[PDB]
Amino acid sequence: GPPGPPGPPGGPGPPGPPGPP
Amino acid sequence: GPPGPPGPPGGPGPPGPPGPP
Amino acid sequence: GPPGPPGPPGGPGPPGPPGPP
Repeated sequence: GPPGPPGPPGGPGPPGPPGPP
Repeated sequence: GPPGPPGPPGGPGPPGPPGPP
Repeated sequence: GPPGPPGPPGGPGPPGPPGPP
């Protein structure tokens, strides 16, 4: 048969890095 | 035949931005 | 049929922690 529909989106990425001083 | 299953879940997004100074 | 395409990447991650004093 034909392929299914796309999977769902992933979750958010990792937290960003600490800010500078 | 019927459609296949939905695709697998997507992966994570990119890392977030830096924190505030 | 076969599985659908993988889902898309998630959105950007959250901001990082505040920087040091």
